[PDB]
Amino acid sequence: NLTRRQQIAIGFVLVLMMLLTRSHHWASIHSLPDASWAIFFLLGVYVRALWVVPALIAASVVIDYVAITWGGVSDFCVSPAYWLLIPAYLALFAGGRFYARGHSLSLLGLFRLAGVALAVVAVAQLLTTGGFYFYSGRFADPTLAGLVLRLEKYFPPMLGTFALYVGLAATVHVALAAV
Ligand code: B12
Repeated sequence: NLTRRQQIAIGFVLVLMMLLTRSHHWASIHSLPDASWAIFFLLGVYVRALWVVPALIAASVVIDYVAITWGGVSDFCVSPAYWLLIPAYLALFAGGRFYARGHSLSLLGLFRLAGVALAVVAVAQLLTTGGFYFYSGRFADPTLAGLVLRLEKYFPPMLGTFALYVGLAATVHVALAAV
């Protein structure tokens, strides 16, 4: 049972990581990769309160607006498809909620993880990569084959980012199982 103070800290940390990373889909030499997708999966795993999700979605949107208006980041990725990010975040939340159902924290538990992880990321990847492909307007003549190319391009790096964070969150949990 966390005190209201400890919760505030957690919240800020989330928002912060978003603020810092949301501008890079994958790791630079000078930059950390967007932590948003692992964050929503992790809220599925851990957090019961439901308001927390639509609250962080708020923050995601705001952080993006600022970064593009004031922070001078491309508005390339912003389009009518933008809003498909939301079900992508819910799919990541639900997928964490799933993993939690049958956990065991065993080696087969890590094998169970690697599967869910693949599955939710894929789903978000369709919604974001595919939604942006077909519905942004940036692509003159989108087709299913060009969608597959895209998917093959982005799915893997963007699963790596996810992996790095979720694994690092598992590494940080055994530090709590041993305290
Ligand atoms: C690059 C990129 C960025 C860059 C900025 C864009 C830029 N152009 O500089 C960065 C890293 C800054 C970025 C930021 C964001 N992104 Co972004 N971004 C991408 C990415 C990786 C590519 C966009 C793209 O389509 N490329 C341009 C196209 C035309 O290239 P391509 O067809 O794939 O490749 C062609 C070229 O390589 C060309 N070619 C090859 N060699 C050469 C050489 C030369 C010289 C030339 C001219 C051409 C050329 O040929 C290829 C044709 O097949 C996509 C990934 C994706 N599609 O899933 C996301 C994506 C478009 N962005 C997305 C989003 C949402 C964002 C953010 C708004 C929020 C976020 N973090 O999720 C932020 C921006 C706000 C913020 N900072 O907080 C989402 C959009 C989702 C949606 N539903 O609309 C996508 C789909 C990623 C996702 N979440 O899966 N983005």
